[PDB]
Amino acid sequence: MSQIFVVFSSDPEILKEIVREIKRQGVRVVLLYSDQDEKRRRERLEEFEKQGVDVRTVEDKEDFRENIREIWERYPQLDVVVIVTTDDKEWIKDFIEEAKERGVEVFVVYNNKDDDRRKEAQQEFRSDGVDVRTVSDKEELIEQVRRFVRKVGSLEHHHHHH
Repeated sequence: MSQIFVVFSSDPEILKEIVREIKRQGVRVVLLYSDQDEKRRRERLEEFEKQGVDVRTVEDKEDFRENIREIWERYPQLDVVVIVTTDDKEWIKDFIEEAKERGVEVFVVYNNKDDDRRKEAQQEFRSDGVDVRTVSDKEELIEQVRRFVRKVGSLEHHHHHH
């Protein structure tokens, strides 16, 4: 029943397009922003703050998983789309672990062109309630996000993955 949507992307220009769509659908967006400089980090995510976005800053893998606990403690409604600035399998992992401990279903959508290693990643992470979606484009990812709002905005409607 309870599903949460999460996106992993290395491209900030793709990330921004995902965020605006989420806002178009009248949905909340939890951006977990990771950058190599503190000053840069703020100047980057501030563009989202001023656009009405829920941005948390992350530096490490362990710092990532704790900001996820923020979400579980903030929004039981789960009408939130979480976005993380990376394509690392570690960061994909921690989100799944924390989620399983709360007994929630997670639909993961991440962008990375080499789908070959995505095949093993799917077999590795795809759990009972945790779904794995792989795309090599911006709009291919946008579709999954839009379809999310359309599935949760009425029922559970998990079955649609394609």
